[PDB]
Amino acid sequence: KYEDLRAYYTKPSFEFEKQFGFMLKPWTTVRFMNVIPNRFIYKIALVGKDEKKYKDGPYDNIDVFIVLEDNKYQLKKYSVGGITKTNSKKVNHKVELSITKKDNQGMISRDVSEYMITKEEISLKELDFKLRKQLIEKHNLYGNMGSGTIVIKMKNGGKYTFELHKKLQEHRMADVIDGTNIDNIEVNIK
Ligand SMILES: [Cl-]
Ligand SMILES: [Cl-]
Ligand SMILES: [Cl-]
Repeated sequence: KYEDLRAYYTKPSFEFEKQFGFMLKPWTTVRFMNVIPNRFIYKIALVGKDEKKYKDGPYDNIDVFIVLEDNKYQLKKYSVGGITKTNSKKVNHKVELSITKKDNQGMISRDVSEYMITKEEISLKELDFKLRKQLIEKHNLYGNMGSGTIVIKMKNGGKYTFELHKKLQEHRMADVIDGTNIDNIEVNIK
């Protein structure tokens, strides 16, 4: 049942900082930012709030969190969202990650760890992806259980919720938040 999710959220990810973003002739109706950290051009789709945010550029000093999408019908490999402004100063903002899990036998277990935030501005894409990957690896998410929530709890009381039974909505992969205003992170698997 959860094979597609497990496959997607165990893909490798790539992260680069202080990149030079540029725009080319568009090759679809969605616009893209391009970065070349090494010799491979990463193409990043501009969705959600990013469509308004970036016009022709170029855009220096951006960080990117990249996951290459499966699209059988596009030869170009691309990622979606995950663009942020690079740090102005170094950040080490340690937050509590609590994990409550009710397994297929209804047994409730509770665990805790700490999650190091290193970015002033961080995409929901990166938090969603890295957290689900950690959950798959350490708590067998998408093994027997594949529903519930990840909740990023902010210092003003606000919440960003990722529902585990489906992929993060595409537009939300462009949403960015203040990494240092993250109060804690709560996972509830069922
Ligand atoms: Cl975890
Ligand atoms: Cl806040
Ligand atoms: Cl937002």
